[PDB]
Amino acid sequence: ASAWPEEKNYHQPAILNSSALRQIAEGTSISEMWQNDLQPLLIERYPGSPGSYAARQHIMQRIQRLQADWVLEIDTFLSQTPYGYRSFSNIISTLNPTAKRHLVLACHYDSKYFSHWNNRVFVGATDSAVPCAMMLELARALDKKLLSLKPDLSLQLIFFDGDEAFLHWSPQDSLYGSRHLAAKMASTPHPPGARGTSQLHGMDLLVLLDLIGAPNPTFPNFFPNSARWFERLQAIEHELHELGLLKDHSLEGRYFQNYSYGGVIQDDHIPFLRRGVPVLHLIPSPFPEVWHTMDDNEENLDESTIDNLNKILQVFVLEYLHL
Ligand SMILES: [Zn+2]
Repeated sequence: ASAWPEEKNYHQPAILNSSALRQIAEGTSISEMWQNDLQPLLIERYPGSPGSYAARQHIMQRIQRLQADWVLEIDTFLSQTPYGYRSFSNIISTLNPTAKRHLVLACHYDSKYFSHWNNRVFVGATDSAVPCAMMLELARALDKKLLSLKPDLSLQLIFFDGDEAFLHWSPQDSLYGSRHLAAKMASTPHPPGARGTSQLHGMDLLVLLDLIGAPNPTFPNFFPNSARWFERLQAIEHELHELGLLKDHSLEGRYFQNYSYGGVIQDDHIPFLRRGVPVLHLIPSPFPEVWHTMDDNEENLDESTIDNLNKILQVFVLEYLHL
């Protein structure tokens, strides 16, 4: 009986030196992400809407154009909702599908439903169009390094549909795509042919990005079983800062601070966390001031903060994958 699902407990990063850090800082482009990955998503995209379809095609197209060997799957299913039965479609993009272990980055691509109000439309810029765009920019910026994966460990991206409640949050009206996918992964043997291990056992760590893009975010260290990875984000932020590789950034105003949070924040990691998957929850506390208002738009995003977080996340991912 293999102990491979315990490998994630001892897994250590291969830390980048200064020269490599400067290279990663220079290899991501916030303006290219803005134009090519983010703006096409700043549209109404609640589940089942025309915008949902457009957002899903955009995400698939941007991944498909890359050199790395991404395998795209659309996980479509039905769920009861306050409005009756509806269909939802999660997007999963995976490098090395048969690799036993994957580091998983995720966010939700649906936007919360709101009837148009005084001609304004909710596009959920921080929630979570930016997180989607950060994942797409990370795939683009690290494409040459990721192509080399073509340590039985690789990378997977998940874009959840139906994170938002159709009304106000309730246990049955929220997290449609993640409750469905977590259950599906928990009941799918992995690697193919396995007798007793599932796709969830293969999830080394679920890094969930949510509500990112406002000024001065502070991310709490939520869980003890991922605290050492939260510490790595702190260290990466500190070193990128010291090397002069971040913009409009100070250590007093750092994003990863030393502080936990006792409470529970309901989000797409919950169905995974309750089935034993380690989670690194990159959601700020407090939430952006524009949360769930028509002001959660492009004008209120903080460009340099998103750029700095792209650098930090890309270094974290390369160090985890030893690339
Ligand atoms: Zn929301």
